[PDB]
Amino acid sequence: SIPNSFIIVGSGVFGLSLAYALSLDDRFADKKIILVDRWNFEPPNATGSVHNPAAANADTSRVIRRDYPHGPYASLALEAMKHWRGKFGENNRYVNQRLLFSGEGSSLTTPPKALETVNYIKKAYAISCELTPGGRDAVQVLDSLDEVRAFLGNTPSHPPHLPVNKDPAARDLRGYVSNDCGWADAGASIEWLRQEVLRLGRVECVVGEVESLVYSDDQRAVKGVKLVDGKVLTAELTVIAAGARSSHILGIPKLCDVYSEFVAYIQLTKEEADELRRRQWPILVNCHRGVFAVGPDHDNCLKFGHFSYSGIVDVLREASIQVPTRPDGWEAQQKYWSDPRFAFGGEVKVSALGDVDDYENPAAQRALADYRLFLLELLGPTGLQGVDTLGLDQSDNLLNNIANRPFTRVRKCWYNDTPALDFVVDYHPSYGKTLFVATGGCDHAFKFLPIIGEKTLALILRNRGDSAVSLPAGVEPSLEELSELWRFPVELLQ
Amino acid sequence: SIPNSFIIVGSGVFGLSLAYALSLDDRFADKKIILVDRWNFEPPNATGSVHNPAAANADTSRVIRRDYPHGPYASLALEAMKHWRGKFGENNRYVNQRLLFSGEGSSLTTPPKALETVNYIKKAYAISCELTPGGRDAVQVLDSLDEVRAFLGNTPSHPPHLPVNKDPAARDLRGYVSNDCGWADAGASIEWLRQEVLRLGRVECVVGEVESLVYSDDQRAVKGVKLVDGKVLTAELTVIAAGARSSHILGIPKLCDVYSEFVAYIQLTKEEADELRRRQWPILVNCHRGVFAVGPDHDNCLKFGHFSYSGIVDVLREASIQVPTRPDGWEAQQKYWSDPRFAFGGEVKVSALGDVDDYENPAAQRALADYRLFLLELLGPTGLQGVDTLGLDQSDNLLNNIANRPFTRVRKCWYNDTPALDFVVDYHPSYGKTLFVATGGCDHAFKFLPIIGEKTLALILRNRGDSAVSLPAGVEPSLEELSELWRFPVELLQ
Ligand SMILES: Cc1cc2nc3c(=O)[nH]c(=O)nc-3n(C[C@H](O)[C@H](O)[C@H](O)COP(=O)(O)OP(=O)(O)OC[C@H]3O[C@@H](n4cnc5c(N)ncnc54)[C@H](O)[C@@H]3O)c2cc1C
Ligand SMILES: Cc1cc2nc3c(=O)[nH]c(=O)nc-3n(C[C@H](O)[C@H](O)[C@H](O)COP(=O)(O)OP(=O)(O)OC[C@H]3O[C@@H](n4cnc5c(N)ncnc54)[C@H](O)[C@@H]3O)c2cc1C
Repeated sequence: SIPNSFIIVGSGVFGLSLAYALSLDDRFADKKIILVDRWNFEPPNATGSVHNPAAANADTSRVIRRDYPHGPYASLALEAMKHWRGKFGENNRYVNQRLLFSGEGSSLTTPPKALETVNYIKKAYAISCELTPGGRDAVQVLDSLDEVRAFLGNTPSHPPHLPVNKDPAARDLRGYVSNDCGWADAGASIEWLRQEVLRLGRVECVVGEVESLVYSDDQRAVKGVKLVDGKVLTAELTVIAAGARSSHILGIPKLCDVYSEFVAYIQLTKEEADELRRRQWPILVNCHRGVFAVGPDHDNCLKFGHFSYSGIVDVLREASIQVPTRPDGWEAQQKYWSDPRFAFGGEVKVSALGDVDDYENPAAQRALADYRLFLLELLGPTGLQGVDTLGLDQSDNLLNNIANRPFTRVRKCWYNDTPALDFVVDYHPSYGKTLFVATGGCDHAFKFLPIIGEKTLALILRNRGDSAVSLPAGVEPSLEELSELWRFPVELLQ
Repeated sequence: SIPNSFIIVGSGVFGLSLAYALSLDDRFADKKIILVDRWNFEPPNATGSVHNPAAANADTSRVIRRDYPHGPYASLALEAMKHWRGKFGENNRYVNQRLLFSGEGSSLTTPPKALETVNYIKKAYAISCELTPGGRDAVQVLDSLDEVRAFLGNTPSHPPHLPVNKDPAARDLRGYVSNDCGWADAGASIEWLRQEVLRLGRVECVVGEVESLVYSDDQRAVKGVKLVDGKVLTAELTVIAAGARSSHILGIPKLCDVYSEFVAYIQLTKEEADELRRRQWPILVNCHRGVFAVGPDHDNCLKFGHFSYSGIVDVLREASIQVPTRPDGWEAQQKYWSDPRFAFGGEVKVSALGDVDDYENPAAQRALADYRLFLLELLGPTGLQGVDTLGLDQSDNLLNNIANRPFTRVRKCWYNDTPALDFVVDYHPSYGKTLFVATGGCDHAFKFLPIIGEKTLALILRNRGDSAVSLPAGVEPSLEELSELWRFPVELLQ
């Protein structure tokens, strides 16, 4: 029943993980598998593989955490964590790092009240106590901004003359610590996984850019793909895993909401990065500002990322705040498809005066402002306070210099959001079982790199009519559960 | 009775203004006057004069405002304003610019309540209504941060779901506008005044650094000054007007509190500076953050200065907040005198990563943080608010880019504070009437450049025993009043 030939479009998280899974399944050793990508991962006179700097996985760090709410994504990334702690994370591809999870509102133990961004943490805190051995007694909690600042070796921001508010219903930064978190060098991870796939020798890799799907004369099936250079590749099954370009290739402007975000890096000195690492510097997440910081990484940099648009929706929802649908979203992406710069990420130009020099400069201004406020509130000498906060006797000058340091580099990365934030790993219903879609990674798919190819492979086999494939032993989510969660959205077809 | 020979040490605000006054008084055309300064204002193959980049007057802008509280400094700078609007401000040396005066607390018309930094404004607002024609009806008032932001062509920072607080006793940024304010190009001003003094031909100018005073064998009088190069200059009267170095030259570690401050400049494009000027961009003073902004200036830059240490004392006092005496202040300056970098200002080095590279790097961190917070609160897309402030449909992208732009240059400037913030323009009582001190400019002396030399000259003549000198007509402050206000502090002598 299984397919006899494959074309995988996209050597990213979904596609390259699929190629790897099929390379381990001996039932396909004789079958022809083609993995085509725009980017040449093995250019001439290069040692090993180089990752695609325009892909959404191109980053020296990606955050892997798994205290997400109970569900299928709950059990999926703890399974992935076993690989990040094993062979996938060897040679420093994975790093462990405590994570400080924070927001603004009333005390963390106090029940959720409306209109407080802490409610996103209170949900993550209540669940963290359930999974972590020891329960709520083994989970450290910081219940004020000045506790978070002290936690990093900084001074209090609160003015001296004003008295500390004992009321636990007043507004302040609230936060908890989780130790079973870390980050992976996403680039080096892809490069290693790529070298692995090449060694197993079961997969043919092709440099080329897919321009159209190809159908038969009846248009009841997909034969393969047509490249921009003329070549036409044919196989029994064609898998679209092109990241942010998938809606374009598939011709479905509503399948994903595609939009870019800017990411900032501050370079540290060897001495500074050592100082923070000795302080056990954590990954810092502040959902009230929409900013998180990771590092110091393998380049001795602190990376500052932003909550995506869909991500801020969830935070504000948990606080009983509706936000409108994203401007210029969903089908509006189609007028951009002709631009080769759309869905194309990587380094961003900087002007003489230090501005972002990019055709999407205005989109960058909000992220950069949030990053600087996040920095000053935590690492600056007075938090966000004015002159009534005295104490110029009291400061950590190393943290202050970081908080005033201009961003050293800026990069651009593209999201690929779905309505329910669920992946789409299913068959296009119009063409029987000849065209498979594996995309919609939103803003959280990289962590599942080691296991997503396997789950994707079982979905390819099951929904062909064969129910023999069931997933091993008692691993949850179930294969039947996953086929539901990543069903092809048919609303768009009719 | 008048002196027969002069030595003026310091071609700055006090000294150069004195030389100019004596150059207009015909009673001294035959008398020998010497103005010695470390810096050569007329170097070879240079056209005209160049200002001393290490002096405390070396800046492309200095703020001239005169709605200071009622008193002698009240009537003194309105007199000076007539010259800034006349010959002293010709050839663009003076610029007019509205001024937005602001702080944090309850509504501006509401009476002062304790612990609110607005109280400094409420005093300045209540007095502004007294001098300005029309009274309180002719004075524009902005009573919320979102009114100040709207006043500059920016969006509201307040979140949409939260409702506007109608209570006028809640905390917010409050501010008023004064139109009779501006700024002078301090450097070009000194250079012109210098060329004026040279043309009148009555004053001899000497390049050299004073190392010690010289006394007679009885030490009941001062003969002159000894230079580092050996030269000894003699005159009947020696005038110490060496700015921040005066305590050193005089050997009185307690006479002034000497400390540096860092100043920041963001460069604008021609189009941006034009846009703000078309918007009637004001000088912005926020005493809650201790920051003010001036420009765009003649280089198309925005300059960000900080309230001095003594200046923040006054703001917090008006709010019923005592602050301790400055660390490392007053007599502690003496261990620095041997360093040629002490009391020496000008451009500051920037590291590879963009840090301030200066032996006083830690002192800079507070000012730079305050500057960025001031910028973001007023010009950033969300003020200081987080993600609950939506409205990414709504932004002024030009203001946002400025608020994210790294500081282009940083300079250092030294203050020269007194206990009561009053100048010291009097005779050293120990040496009869042979040694005169004209220093202690604190942080507000530059504006008085056109008239301070005249007032200084009358004080030189009066306190010699001759009461004939009285100051013309009915100009206040009185000469007797000024001799009191700038009396030599004898507490230090006994
Ligand atoms: C700033 C940012 C931060 C993120 N943070 C996190 C995080 O902390 N943790 C986390 O787990 N995830 C995170 N994500 C999400 C994660 O990086 C993505 O979900 C993941 O990269 C999805 O990969 P993909 O396979 O869908 O596409 P990608 O990884 O982008 O790869 C797609 C590949 O398909 C190729 N392709 C595209 N079009 C064509 C064509 N026409 N022909 C041939 N080839 C083509 C591309 O060249 C590319 O190589 C983040 C994403 C961004 C942008
Ligand atoms: C950052 C900053 C912002 C300010 N803001 C304002 C403002 O907005 N408005 C305002 O009105 N004022 C302001 N002030 C204050 C004003 O600039 C000063 O009060 C003014 O410069 C005082 O001048 P002075 O004559 O005392 O000394 P200076 O103007 O510094 O000149 C002193 C001169 O004496 C010379 N000298 C020193 N030692 C010796 C020696 N041993 N031998 C020979 N010569 C010597 C120096 O070389 C120098 O040329 C500010 C000051 C600073 C630093």
